[PDB]
Amino acid sequence: GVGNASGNWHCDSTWLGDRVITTSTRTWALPTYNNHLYKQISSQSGATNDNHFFGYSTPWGYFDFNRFHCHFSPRDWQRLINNNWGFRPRKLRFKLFNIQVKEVTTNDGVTTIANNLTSTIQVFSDSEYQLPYVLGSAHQGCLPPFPADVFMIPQYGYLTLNNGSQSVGRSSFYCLEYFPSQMLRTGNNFEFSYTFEEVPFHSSYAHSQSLDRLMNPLIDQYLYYLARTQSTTGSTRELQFHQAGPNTMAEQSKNWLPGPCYRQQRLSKNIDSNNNSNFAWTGATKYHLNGRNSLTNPGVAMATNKDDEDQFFPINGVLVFGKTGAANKTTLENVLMTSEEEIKTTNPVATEEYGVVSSNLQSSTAGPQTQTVNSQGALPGMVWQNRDVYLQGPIWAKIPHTDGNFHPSPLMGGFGLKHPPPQILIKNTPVPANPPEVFTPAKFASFITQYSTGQVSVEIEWELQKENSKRWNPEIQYTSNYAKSNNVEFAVNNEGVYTEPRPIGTRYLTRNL
Repeated sequence: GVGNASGNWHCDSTWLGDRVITTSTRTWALPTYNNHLYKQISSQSGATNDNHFFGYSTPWGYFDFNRFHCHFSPRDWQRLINNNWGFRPRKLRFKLFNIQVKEVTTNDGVTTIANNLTSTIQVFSDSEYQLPYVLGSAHQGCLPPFPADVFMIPQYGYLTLNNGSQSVGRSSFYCLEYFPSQMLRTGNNFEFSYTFEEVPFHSSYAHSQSLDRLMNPLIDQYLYYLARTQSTTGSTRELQFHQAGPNTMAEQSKNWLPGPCYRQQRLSKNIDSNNNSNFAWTGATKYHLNGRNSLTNPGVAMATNKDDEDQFFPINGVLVFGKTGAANKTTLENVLMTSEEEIKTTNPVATEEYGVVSSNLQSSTAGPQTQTVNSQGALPGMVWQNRDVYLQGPIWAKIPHTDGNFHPSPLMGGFGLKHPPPQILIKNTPVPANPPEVFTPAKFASFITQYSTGQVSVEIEWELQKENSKRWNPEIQYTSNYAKSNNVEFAVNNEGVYTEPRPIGTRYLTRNL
C-alpha cells in the first residue's frame, strides 16, 4: 500500500566458513532520460577514424553493481584477502523496493516537487541476454562504496556496427519497450534471483617461488647442456657439455615457460626520466580491428615492473583509479595506480621482452644472430596468473559469444561468465500532459516531468577457498597504517565525503608454485 513499506534496509556481511554472504542496500534516483525518446547517436564529423561509432541512447536506466566496493566494505575486503586463497561468486539476489515517483513543476524559476501516487516504473531483467551487454566496460554510475550515499542511475545505451559515422544494414536497433516489463507503483516491489556458473576461484595469493627457481638448490641435474662452443685458452672449436647445478640455475632444463607477452612502453613516475615528447598515443601498445587502432588497456596480464623498479609502469598496462574528488583529467598525483608485481613469478614483465630466439643458421662463416620476441603468443608449457581484482575494480565481465576464445578471463580483471548477472533496466513510465481537445495524429511530446527514488538491495553469496599453508614465518597481510593522521583511512572527512585512499588487491597470502 501507499503507507506500507515494501522492503527493509539490509546491509550486512555474514561469514560462515567456505562462504560469505554480502548484502548491500543503497538509495537510488532515476531521472527521465531523452524525454522518453530513443535517439540515434554517432561520432562527430571531426572525430578521428579510431573513435567513430554508431549506436542508440534509450530512455532507460540500468543498475550496475559490477564493482567489489559495491558489496565489500574495506574491513570485509581485508577479511577476505588476508585469510583466503581464493573466492568466487555463487548466488545473487536483487530487490527493488520503496519506490516513490515524484512530479516536478519547475514553474516561474521555483521548482516544486509533489508525490505522484499513480505513476509507475518499468523494470525488467534481460535474463535471456537479448540486449547488448554494457556492464563490462568499467563505466561510472555503479552503487556507491559508502552505503549512506545516494546515486543517480546511469542512462542505458548501446553501440552497433558502424562504417565511420554511418550504419550498415547489419546494424541492429533495439527497443526496450518491446521486452516484457514489470510495472511498479509506490506499493509494489521487484525481486529476482540468479545463480553464477561454475567459475574458477580467483587467485587471492602470490607465489612464494619463481617459475625459473623450482629446482632443488642442492642437487645437480642429470641432463647436460651445451656450456661452451669455443674451448677456453684460445680460439679453438669444441662442444663442451656441463651438468647444470645450483651455480648454473639459469642453464637448467625446465618444464614450464612464462605466460604470453604483449610488450608495452615503460614510463617513469619521475617525470624528468621520461622522453620529452607526447607519445601517450604514438608509443602506446594497440591492436588493429577493421582499420581501427584500439589501446590494449590494460591488456594481457603482466608484471608491472621487476625487482626494485616500483617507479616504472607500462604505458597502458595498469589499471588506474581516480582519487576521491579527482577530475576526469588530472595528473599522476591525483590517481591511484595498481601494481601487478606479485605475478613476476610466472608472468613476463609488461615493459620487457619475452626472450630471444635464433634468427638464422650459424656456420664457420656466419655468426649466430638473435631476435628479441616483443610479442609471444600461447606456447605449450606456459603458465601464468590473471590480473588481480581490486576492491574498487570490476567483478565480472561477459564472455563474448564467439566460436572460440583463449582463456576467457577478463583482461581488466574479474570472472568471465557466459551468462553473467543479467542487466536490470529501469525506466519511468511516461505520463502525458493534458492532450488537445481535438484529435491530432502528431507524435505525443507533452509529458509531465517526473523522476523516481527507491531502495535497491543486492545480496551476493561467495564461496571461499581456505588457505592451507604450512609456511612457518608470518605472512604479508593487508593492514591500515597505525600512525596518526588527519583523517581515518577509508572514512569520511570533515565535509562528509567518503574516500578510498589507495587500491587494495587480493594477493597477500602466498602459495607454493
